[PDB]
Amino acid sequence: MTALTLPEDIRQQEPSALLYTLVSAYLEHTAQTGDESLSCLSDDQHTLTAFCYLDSQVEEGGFVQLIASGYGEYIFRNPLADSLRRWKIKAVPKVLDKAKALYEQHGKTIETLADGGADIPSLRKQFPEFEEWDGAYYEAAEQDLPLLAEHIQSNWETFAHIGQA
Amino acid sequence: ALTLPEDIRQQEPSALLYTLVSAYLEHTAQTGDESLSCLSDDQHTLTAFCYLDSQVEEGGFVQLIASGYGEYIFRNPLADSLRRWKIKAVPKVLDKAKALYEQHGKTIETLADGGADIPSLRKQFPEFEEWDGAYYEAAEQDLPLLAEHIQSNWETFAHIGQ
Repeated sequence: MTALTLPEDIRQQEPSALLYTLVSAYLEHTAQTGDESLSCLSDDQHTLTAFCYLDSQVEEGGFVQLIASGYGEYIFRNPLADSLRRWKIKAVPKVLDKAKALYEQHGKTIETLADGGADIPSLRKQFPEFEEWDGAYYEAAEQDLPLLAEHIQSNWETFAHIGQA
Repeated sequence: ALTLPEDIRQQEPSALLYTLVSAYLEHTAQTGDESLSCLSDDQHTLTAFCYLDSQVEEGGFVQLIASGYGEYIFRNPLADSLRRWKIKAVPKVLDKAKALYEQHGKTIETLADGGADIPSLRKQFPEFEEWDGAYYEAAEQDLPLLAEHIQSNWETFAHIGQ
């Protein structure tokens, strides 16, 4: 009956779990409806979704995985960093601007090599310039995921439903 | 893993593709598998073709680009995988559209980021109109070819891990 399938105890979850549970419920819903464009999500829900993809990819395999897998023109766009800054979340945006610059220099090569069968862990050693930024991301993330959680808890109706804000 | 209608294999070619990919995505949403690690290369080919088709049908190549799909769709694995399956018309459109993305994509994306609406951008970049129309013609033939390949290999496509 609701669009979103959320556990009873969702509001008690820690910041990373809360983000992933919400984004996962958004994506479950959009898969079920065929809404590939994510048209049912608000701008704020798109900010969460993008931050979650950022997080998952960098934690799994660095900015190099993010790039090689094809996320670069989704993540390295102003709406994500501008929306986080509006919520007074600044550290991850700073890291994104730094990483974007490296993406402009090396992204085409990373992607080309990936297309030809270079494995991502190997590419992460070939492009060690991103390591600094991977690490900066991990540092900025514990703080900024808690800020994000505070923002979500302050605006619960916006985030925990479709079509209410 | 996958929730499919009982009569899935009686669907017409676009509905089949969309229903399969939706089931993949429902599964991965439920498990948190955002990297789509559970999908085979062949299921990744279906998923990418689906996203190509949805974005182009909704709003042209310009929408595909504006929304951020360019480094997912304009990559060799999609086109190469299709050509292994003897599906050639969509790959040819992809390669032509990729060259236009390399020319115009940065501008389309920047303008979108600044608030330009996607229908307006599609008028601002009419270079893509030829290729939107070439994709609609290529996909009419190639989505049937894809459906015949999926029906020839059903268990590959209708399950995880097989």
